Amino acid sequence: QYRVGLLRMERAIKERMSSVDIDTVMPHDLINAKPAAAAVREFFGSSQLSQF
DNA sequence: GCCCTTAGCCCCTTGACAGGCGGGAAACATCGTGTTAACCTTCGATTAAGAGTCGCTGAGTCGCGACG
Repeated sequence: QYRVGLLRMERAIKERMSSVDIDTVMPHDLINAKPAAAAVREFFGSSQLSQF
């Protein structure tokens, strides 16, 4: 599930890096963190394996 | 024992507030528009390790006969 979240984050970073230039760019400014923690939250929030 | 006189209770008249829903007038936070023009002109899941049956389609096999 973290690999799925990382694939989503990679898609987001690929969609966002085309707009923001890489030369003189603020570090880690295009990498998102919502789908990273959202995947583990769903895994521990309402997953069938983490049900109880 | 009954009638007259006076006191207490009930009722009426006025009223000086108090503020209180509510529209208006105003000061201030919404909600639908625009507008800008420097680069990519196919994104992506999701069953599919049981099970009884409804509704449609399209291939290979035969009859009936005509023309040599």
